[PDB]
Amino acid sequence: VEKVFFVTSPIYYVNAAPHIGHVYSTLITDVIGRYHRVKGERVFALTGTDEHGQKVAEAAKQKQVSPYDFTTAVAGEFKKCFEQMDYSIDYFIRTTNEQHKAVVKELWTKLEQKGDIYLGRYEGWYSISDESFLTPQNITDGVDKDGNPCKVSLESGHVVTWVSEENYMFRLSAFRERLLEWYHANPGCIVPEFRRREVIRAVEKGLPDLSVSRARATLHNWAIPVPGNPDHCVYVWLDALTNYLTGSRLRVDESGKEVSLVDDFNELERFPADVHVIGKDILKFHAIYWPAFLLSAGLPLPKKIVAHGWWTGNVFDPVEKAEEFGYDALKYFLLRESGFSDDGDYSDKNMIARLNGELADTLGNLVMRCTSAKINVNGEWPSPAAYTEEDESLIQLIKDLPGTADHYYLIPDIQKAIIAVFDVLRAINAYVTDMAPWKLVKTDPERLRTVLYITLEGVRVTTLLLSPILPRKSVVIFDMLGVPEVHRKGIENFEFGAVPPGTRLGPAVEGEVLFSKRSTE
Ligand code: MET
Repeated sequence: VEKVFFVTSPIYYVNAAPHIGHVYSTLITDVIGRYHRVKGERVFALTGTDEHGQKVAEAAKQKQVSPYDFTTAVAGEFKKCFEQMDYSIDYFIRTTNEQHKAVVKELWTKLEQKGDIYLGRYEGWYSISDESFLTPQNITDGVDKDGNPCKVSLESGHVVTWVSEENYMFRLSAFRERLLEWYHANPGCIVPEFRRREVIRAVEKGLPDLSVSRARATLHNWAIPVPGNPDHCVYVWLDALTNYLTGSRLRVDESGKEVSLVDDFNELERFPADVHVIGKDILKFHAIYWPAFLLSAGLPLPKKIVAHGWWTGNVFDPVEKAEEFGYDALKYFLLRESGFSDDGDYSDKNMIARLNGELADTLGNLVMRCTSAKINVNGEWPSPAAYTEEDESLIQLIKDLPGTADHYYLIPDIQKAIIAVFDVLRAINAYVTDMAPWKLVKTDPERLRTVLYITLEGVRVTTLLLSPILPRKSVVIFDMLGVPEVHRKGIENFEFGAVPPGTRLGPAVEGEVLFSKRSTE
């Protein structure tokens, strides 16, 4: 079925400034969105901030300022940071938005009408910092900031406290079998596979019911009132998850401002999300709670949840590192170095090794070679002569690359897509070295035509596929290659030979380098 490809990041708590973790999750969301745009699809990419709850309200109290002002100031910080990181996100959502609250109330009301909400009690541990309910098995002994003995979450290491409250309870226990059916019937719905196995293990053990409201005093009245009961507030996480449904129902003007909430999500053709990007820290909320809420309400479920390895004396500032090494380079590094296990070396030394090694030497040198006046004497795509077997071995690698990369982008596993494209770039370099086109200018012009054509076309296709990762630099490369705009996107242009011979290269500049090398100081 044809619809808008809907890709989301988590909405981030605004208790503190944005940092690398927030940027990384939103980068992944951005890359996925961008790849689907390049394929010619309609996309709606969504990020935002999670502004209610006890965590945020008590952070605003520490700063001695009103939650309203505090949340707006920090959300400002997020917005500015994401603008400066040069994403292409379609909307930024805030849970303090009035339309969002309307949607939270309608959803809540559906759960109640369905019979899946009753008045009960929660008596147990709670992590305010994770806004998470924990069983006694998930807490251990530790210290607080006053050095006194306390209890801490096994999940996150954060301080836990005992909560004994009359709360509205959601009948999560009744969604065990349907969730198990869903995981089993859609074995790609949670990525990577080992996190899918975790979720199934947990749900197999049994599910308790879930507190979805809290007494208003505990939350400092900084939350959404429960419809029909002003003494209770809606659980920050039920509120937070609904943002995906709210975003799917907002009409957004050119300015990026919400101008309307539609009654029915089908009108905008976004819901349910094709991909929810998250950190491992918030797996349970997205793979257990959220689909249970959707199942109760009669709403379609998401298609994929991808959980990366990060957690949503030493600092690594995203913008500070981008000014020094480059936005596109920094974004490449983050996506190249980081798998799903997240055992990443994020040092300056490794960043410089990849910039010099892969971007400068593998990609950059290749672009300069096939565009330089010394090799491409006529500043144009030449017409190839007959191909040798060695020529065709390379052409086949280039031909197969789009189908392979496409699969990786769709898992989604951006690291694997990047490695595959550089696998092909490495081969093109090896081919170029093998053919020494610098010599051929004299020896054999006809042969030089063939080699050059295959190289340009290899650089174009690899670059098209790397354009979601390197949005600005891909444009520079296409400019240099003289690739018309029509050919810079669309699945028609993954095909080998889409740019006809005779196409003229873009103009040159004296100092032009794509990625300049940096010393190993
Ligand atoms: C519905 S996503 C909510 C995520 C939460 N605000 C966090 O920062 O982990």
